[PDB]
Amino acid sequence: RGLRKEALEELMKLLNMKDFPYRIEGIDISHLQGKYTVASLVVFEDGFPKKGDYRRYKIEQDHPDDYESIRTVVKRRYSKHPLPNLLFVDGGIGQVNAAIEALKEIGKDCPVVGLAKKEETVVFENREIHLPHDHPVLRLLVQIRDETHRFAVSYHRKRREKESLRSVLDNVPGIGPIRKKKLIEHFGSLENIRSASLEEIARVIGSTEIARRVLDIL
Repeated sequence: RGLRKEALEELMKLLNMKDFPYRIEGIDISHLQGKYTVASLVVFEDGFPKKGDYRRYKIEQDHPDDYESIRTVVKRRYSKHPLPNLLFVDGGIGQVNAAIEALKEIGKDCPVVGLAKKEETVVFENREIHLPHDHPVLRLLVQIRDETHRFAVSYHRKRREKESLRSVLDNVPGIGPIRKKKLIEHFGSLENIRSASLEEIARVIGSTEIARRVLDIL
């Protein structure tokens, strides 16, 4: 799954970009209360994710300040890395403008586009553009947003997956803490254990009888 060349052309036209959006970078801002904001940065090159170029930025602050976080991210990254042809920010006029002013703060300029927080409305050049549902440019920006979100959500993936696995295993009668922990450490996630054979599960815990119950509950 990538961004269709024809939709990229349509985006180009909408934003009056003179340059084809060959590199698009997108930012999610997600705050961990009392700790730091994690900014997650994705990269599309020629419409496809370039996963090796993905990065995060951490902005230490007890309370959220998404405008400062975007500013900080833009300044940190683009003082070191080349600008993309287009920057996407997951949020509305304020977040887009925060990025633009940060770029100005370091002498830089590139087009910045947003989608207003979950309200599929395009944000560009201090304006909202309200497109019909299913407009191709809307669909394309949502795909970029979905990828920024997917990358953001993956920050806590290993811990979350173990917790979700543990929650299911808590419902297997007779399992016990030691064998529950063995399964969690061995498998890591529900997706992985759901692909295992009875025999693998039985080997991990030393009981085929309990392994059958784990299969029943899965």
